[PDB]
Amino acid sequence: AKMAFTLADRVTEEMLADKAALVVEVVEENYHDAPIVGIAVVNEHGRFFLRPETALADPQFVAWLGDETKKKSMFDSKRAAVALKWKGIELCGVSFDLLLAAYLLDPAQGVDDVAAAAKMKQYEAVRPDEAVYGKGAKRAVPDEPVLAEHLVRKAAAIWELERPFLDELRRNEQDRLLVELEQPLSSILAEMEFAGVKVDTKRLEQMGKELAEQLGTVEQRIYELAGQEFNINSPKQLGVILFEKLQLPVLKKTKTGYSTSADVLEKLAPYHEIVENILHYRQLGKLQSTYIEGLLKVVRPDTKKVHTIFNQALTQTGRLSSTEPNLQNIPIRLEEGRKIRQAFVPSESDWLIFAADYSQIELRVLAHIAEDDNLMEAFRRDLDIHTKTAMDIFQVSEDEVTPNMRRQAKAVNFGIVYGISDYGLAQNLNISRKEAAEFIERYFESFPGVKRYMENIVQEAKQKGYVTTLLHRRRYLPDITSRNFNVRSFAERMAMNTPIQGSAADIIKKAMIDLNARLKEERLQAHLLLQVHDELILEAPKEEMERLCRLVPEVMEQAVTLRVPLKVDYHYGSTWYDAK
DNA sequence: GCATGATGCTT
DNA sequence: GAGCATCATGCA
Ligand SMILES: OC[C@H]1O[C@@](CO)(O[C@H]2O[C@H](CO)[C@@H](O)[C@H](O)[C@H]2O)[C@@H](O)[C@@H]1O
Ligand SMILES: OC[C@H]1O[C@@](CO)(O[C@H]2O[C@H](CO)[C@@H](O)[C@H](O)[C@H]2O)[C@@H](O)[C@@H]1O
Ligand SMILES: OC[C@H]1O[C@@](CO)(O[C@H]2O[C@H](CO)[C@@H](O)[C@H](O)[C@H]2O)[C@@H](O)[C@@H]1O
Ligand SMILES: [Mg+2]
Repeated sequence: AKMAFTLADRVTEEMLADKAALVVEVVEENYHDAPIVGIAVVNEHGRFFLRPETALADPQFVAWLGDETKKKSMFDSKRAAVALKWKGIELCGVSFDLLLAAYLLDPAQGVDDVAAAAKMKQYEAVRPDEAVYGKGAKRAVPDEPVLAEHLVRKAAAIWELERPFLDELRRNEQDRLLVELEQPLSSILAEMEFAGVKVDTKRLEQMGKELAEQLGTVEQRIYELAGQEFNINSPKQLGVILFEKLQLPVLKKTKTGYSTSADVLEKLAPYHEIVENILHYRQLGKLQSTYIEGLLKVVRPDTKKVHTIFNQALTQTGRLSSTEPNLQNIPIRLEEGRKIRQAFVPSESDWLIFAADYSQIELRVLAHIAEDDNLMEAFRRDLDIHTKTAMDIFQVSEDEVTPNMRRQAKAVNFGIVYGISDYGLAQNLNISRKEAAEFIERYFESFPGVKRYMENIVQEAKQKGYVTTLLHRRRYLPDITSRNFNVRSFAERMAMNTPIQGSAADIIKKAMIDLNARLKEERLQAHLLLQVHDELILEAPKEEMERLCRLVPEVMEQAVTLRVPLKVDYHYGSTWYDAK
């Protein structure tokens, strides 16, 4: 039942047709400077397997890869593009990416290989990658015969599935979303990842040493106050010290045992001096283990750069994620952790970091979609939205809004931006679910348009089976009809929140595409380095800062036209820390 | 070795 | 709330 193909010893003309399904296999999860283990090509002339050493050395094949007029259909083209970039080879003409197509059709399926995408259309003549390569320590590239058949079968699947996937995308009015947004963005992400971000390793190592000293000191104080040594990082061992030896009250429990989360510890601080030290230990340990040690582990020793990998096909909101290292959660709230950003520097001499972020894009999107008169007017006046929200829900003038009032209004807005439940709000504000509900009710009284939107979108999700974003991204919500309160409730919150978060995701993605086109037209050397949800980070010659101050915000603010203005703040400096 | 729980960082 | 990590702990 095997599939016929040619195990080529050399590249031939028929292998270079103007349309083909192409597989450039990179098995390592992190594809940066990784091996390409095999190549498969499927076109009108047949199916072929090529050894990388020969194909990638062949002038004709390389030229074919870089020829934009020679169209290729692939799965996870970014992976191939980046691996090739590390080899000095350009990949152009990718007209269809099955990974992104499957992702847009249904992001909940978690499609991570050709077999999974193929199963969506009842095509199963291809094996899952895990079945071929294995997992974990058992992972390995199989003998050529097995490897070759697998790559050819993946190419064959891509060749066959392009049409049915494009047809459904078209039916969903998502064809442009794929071809004009996600695929072009994939190439931009490839460039960003390959460029990488330069790291001041000496700085990190310095901080690391200072942290180690501070950790040792606090660690000893903890054992001193506890009257014995124990594993502080062990909730079980810590729980015994706090709730048994010291008799602190148990305010919250977890499946396993006593909760020792920061939230719980804060409340116990008044009872014993050991508590504040545990909190301080947790903070220092977080910075040391996750950030300092974590970053140093993935920095390339030769260039001192980190090359993250953006997962463009994971979230059901349409936002991008980042891994190895995750550069979307570097500390900023507290000054101590914020200092870590001083370690991210420009990659060239006399260059600077330029960062631009949307100001409240989620709430502005909500104002637009819900057509709430009060919210739209607030943004048209460029009001401090948290202060404004406080004025309305607490019924007071601007000068009557106290700091605590603004903080709680901000939390209410935070809940709307991330679609948290009333229990979530209650927990965040440390108040009763009942009081949190009253805040929500007060908010809806002040923003009736938002209330109407929330009611209507849940109804629409139920009727159609999914909700959509500004650029037609879709999220199916089968749990919307569940008779299990918690399950149904979460689905309703996602129905309300996905159009907001998802539309904001669509906007910044388009902004990235528009920005790169503008940078090219303007002949600027400036280039994108990172995307952190509502923020874009670039680096460029110091001589280009003034031009970027006008160009970047303009492009970002004009990415789309909403019923309210889009506002972008920006700053630049010698390090990411200073770009604020 | 590897799965899962508790924890905490960002937006 | 999600996605990404950590370390500890159990088992396997
Ligand atoms: O290449 C990224 C792309 O690959 C998938 C699998 O198809 O994820 C793999 O690579 C990621 C980055 O190294 C890992 O986080 C993930 O664990 C691994 O399976 C897609 O999800 C992703 O879009
Ligand atoms: O020195 C390591 C040894 O100490 C214990 C406590 O007896 O844990 C300490 O060190 C760990 C690694 O530095 C921390 O994770 C932990 O929080 C700290 O108390 C033992 O578990 C370990 O064998
Ligand atoms: O009381 C109506 C109000 O309830 C919500 C949940 O807060 O939805 C419930 O009632 C709907 C009937 O109109 C059902 O479709 C839905 O499944 C049920 O949870 C709100 O959406 C609605 O405004
Ligand atoms: Mg912002």
